[PDB]
This record gives sequence, structure tokens and C-alpha cells, in this order.
Amino acid sequence: HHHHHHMVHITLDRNTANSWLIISKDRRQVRMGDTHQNVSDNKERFSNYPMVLGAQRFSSGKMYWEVDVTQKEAWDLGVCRDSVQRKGQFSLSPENGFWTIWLWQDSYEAGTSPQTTLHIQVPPCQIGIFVDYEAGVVSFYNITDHGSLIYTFSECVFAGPLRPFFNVGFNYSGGNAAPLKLCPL
Ligand SMILES: C[C@]1(O)C[C@@H](Nc2ncccc2F)C1
Repeated sequence: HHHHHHMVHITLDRNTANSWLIISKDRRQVRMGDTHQNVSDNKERFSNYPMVLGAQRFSSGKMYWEVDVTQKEAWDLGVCRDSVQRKGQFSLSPENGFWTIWLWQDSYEAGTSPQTTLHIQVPPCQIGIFVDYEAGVVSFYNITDHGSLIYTFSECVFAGPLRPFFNVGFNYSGGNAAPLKLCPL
């Protein structure tokens, strides 16, 4: 790719975080805590899963950011509608307003309905996410493998403003405590 020159400074929105997440002072890192984090509930918070949104809202243009997934067993990354469901159980699909990929149990998959198998030669330590609002495109790039394409959603029905989306995953195993980190441009 050559998408680095549409780079945007993403920060995490504390108010949308699941109440077990810990967001760094600079709002660039998030991890799963071992307990509920002494914050009030609100209607924005994701209740069932360890999810958080970016503070930035996008309704036009080309946006690019990179996330460090080093030493994680499980995560979800991408973008979602500002209007996505926050409470109870839901699937990650374009029908529900999510354009995402994930790692789960040693397999990488795109959040289609049903999910699509990804083919990645070099397990990524850093992921690039590119959104072209006008084109209706969300693409994922493997920064560890010279920016090689992972997956492209096209003809996307954004149907409103978009927010960066993150899931740090559960830590039942004790092997998934590592943070998601937004990487410097
Ligand atoms: C228990 C902790 O607070 C330390 C750990 N941090 C990291 N672990 C793995 C890769 C990168 C990290 F920054 C989460």
C-alpha cells in the first residue's frame, strides 16, 4: 500500500469503554484489568465484551491508523457505526454496523456473516486500518510483512459517522493480558 500519508491521530474514548478496561493517560493504550475499574455505568459503555471506541468521528475522507497486537491471543480491530448497539449480545457483522477482523484460537478471520477465513503467511505484530468513506472501503494491512493486504470490505454501507473500534479480548487463559497500542505516525 501507500496509505501512510492519510495518517490520523486516534485516541480512545474512556466513556465508551467496558468498565473492566484500563486506558493509558495518553489515551493511546488499552488493556483488560483483573477487575471492574471503579467507574460509573453509562449508556455508551459496551456491557458484554472488552470493547472501546476511538474518540474521532469520520463521515468523509481517507483515514489510516496502526495498532500493535504484540503477544495477544485474541482481539478484534476495525471501524463501526457511531450508532452500534452497546448493551447485550451481538455479532460483529456489516449488517450490525461493524467492519472488523480478529484473531481467535490461532485463526485470523474477517467479521462477515458468516465469518471469512484469512490467509496470513506472517502473523502480524502491527495492523494498519485504512478507511475510504466516499469509496465505501475498509482495508487491513500487515505492517510486520511490508504492508501486505490482509482483507478489503467494499461497497460498505457506513450509513452514518464511523468510529475506530477495538476489542482487547478476554483473559481467561492468563495469556492475553497485553494491551492494544495505537502506534506513532
Ligand atoms: C501485565 C501488563 O500490564 C504488562 C503487559 N504489557 C505488554 N505485554 C506484552 C506485550 C506488550 C506489552 F506492553 C500488560
